[PDB]
Amino acid sequence: GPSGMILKRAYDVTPQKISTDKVRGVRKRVLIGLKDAPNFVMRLFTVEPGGLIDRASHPWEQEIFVLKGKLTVLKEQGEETVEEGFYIFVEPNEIHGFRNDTDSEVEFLCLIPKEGGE
Amino acid sequence: SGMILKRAYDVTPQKISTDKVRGVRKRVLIGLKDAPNFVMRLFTVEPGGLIDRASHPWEQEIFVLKGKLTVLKEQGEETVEEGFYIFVEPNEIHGFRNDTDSEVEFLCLIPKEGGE
Ligand SMILES: [Cu+2]
Ligand SMILES: [Cu+2]
Ligand SMILES: [Cu+2]
Repeated sequence: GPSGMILKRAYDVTPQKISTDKVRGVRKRVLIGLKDAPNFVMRLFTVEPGGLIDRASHPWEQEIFVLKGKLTVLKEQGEETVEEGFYIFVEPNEIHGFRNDTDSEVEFLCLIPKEGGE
Repeated sequence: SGMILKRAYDVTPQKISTDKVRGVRKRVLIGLKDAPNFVMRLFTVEPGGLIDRASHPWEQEIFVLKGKLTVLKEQGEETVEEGFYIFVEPNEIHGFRNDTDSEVEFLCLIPKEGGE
């Protein structure tokens, strides 16, 4: 495929609202999406105060790096909070979700294999 | 287990010193033990550190976490800062340098064929 290198400020991508049965109070920037990625995509999620990505599972893994704020991670059993500078690996089919219990925005990078979309 | 949650700083960095890389530390956050498709590394470039120009058959996806990163391109260079992402196409010549007086950090992900 194509050659070259893209270098871009992530906030130059406008954050679009995500609203589904299980997600509320969340916006997403697609940084490296399906139109360019050979194997895996890179997104930057913003969780507004009180926002929720409720427990779910899916047949692909997820790799996360927390960029800003204190993120509550929902597990099959219970929950745990992480903050900026933590990573998360979610195996395929593992139950997971996320909540922002703070009064300021939380931001994290989220990468999945491109078979799971962008 | 099915979910790993960890502070990246606590992962032991590995010093890299070769003919092409000097003044660099690498943390393997999500490695080949765990990754079905792609791995997550965190690089720290010391002041004056260098990852010299190279290419490889796989792409790279980067997010700059701290500092001002100088990106070497096939010709010339471009400096970027915290908050930038970089997508390096397969086979594209690239490298990195830190011309500043403090450490630069970036997240780097590659498909598992590239190793960790
Ligand atoms: Cu998920
Ligand atoms: Cu499990
Ligand atoms: Cu490379």
